[PDB]
Amino acid sequence: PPFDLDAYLARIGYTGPRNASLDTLKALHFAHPQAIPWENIDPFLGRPVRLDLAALQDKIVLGGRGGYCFEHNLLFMHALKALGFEVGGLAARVLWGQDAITARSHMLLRVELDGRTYIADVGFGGLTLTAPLLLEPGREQKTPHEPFRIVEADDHFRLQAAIGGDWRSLYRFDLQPQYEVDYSVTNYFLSTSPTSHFLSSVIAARAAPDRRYALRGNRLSIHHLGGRTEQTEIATAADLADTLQGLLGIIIPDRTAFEAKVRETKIV
Ligand SMILES: CC(C)(COP(=O)(O)OP(=O)(O)OC[C@H]1O[C@@H](n2cnc3c(N)ncnc32)[C@H](O)[C@@H]1OP(=O)(O)O)[C@@H](O)C(=O)NCCC(=O)NCCS
Repeated sequence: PPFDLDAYLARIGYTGPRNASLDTLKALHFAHPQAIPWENIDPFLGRPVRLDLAALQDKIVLGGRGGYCFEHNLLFMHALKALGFEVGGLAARVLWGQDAITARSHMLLRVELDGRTYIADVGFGGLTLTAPLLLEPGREQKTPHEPFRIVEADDHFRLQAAIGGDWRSLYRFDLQPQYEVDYSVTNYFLSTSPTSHFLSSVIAARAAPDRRYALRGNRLSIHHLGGRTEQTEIATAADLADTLQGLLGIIIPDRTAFEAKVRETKIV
């Protein structure tokens, strides 16, 4: 069974030209993270996260749900390939909120356009990129949201975002290619290891034209573009599920089990 490009583009609301241009890459990179939320509902509920194409597009595209980094960026890669882009998988060690050396727990993409290398990443979370970036060290690059830059550190690169007047590192990466089987090993760990916090907390995000929504446990943050950050404490399991399903457009397959676990584990 092939990748259903029509259904994917309908899922993200893209009605533009279908080609392998930079303009198209920019339009898809803006739309995807607004249409499809970042979330860990399945890992939280102990449900398997499948990365194979058939399962991935059933869940996110037909089923209208979201996912976390591997789900987002594998999906995006499938779309970019179907549109004719030259795209490869990469991996990264997360620096945001992180001991000395962290695992390669994140996925991003490289896209080759007329001999130039871009990175793309629609799956990081709170600070998911809303434009592709030129792999050009040192340079501040504007996006439809925050400014980003890539800095060169020995062998590797760090992707940084400008937050509260500081350059903050999201993650570090090299150009080693990665394939689906590599991501499946890391995904198994993140989604099922008792140590992994993707299993024990509720975490979510979604981009919007003039803001980002981000949620960690019982704290909702609305980051207005070039503006204030509104923060809300969420008092109950019920209001947590309301916020996810209403405001963030996130699907909770079993709300009772969800609320039950939230109450059990003292998240609120
Ligand atoms: C879970 C997550 C979405 C929560 O984001 P959040 O709600 O903004 O909360 P965080 O605690 O992460 O943010 C840290 C601080 O930076 C600030 N911040 C985060 N995003 C911001 C933005 N877009 N603009 C301004 N400030 C921001 C927060 O307000 C917070 O401020 P504080 O220091 O006053 O508390 C985010 O931590 C995340 O995306 N984590 C990475 C997930 C990951 O590992 N992905 C790859 C593997 S799948």
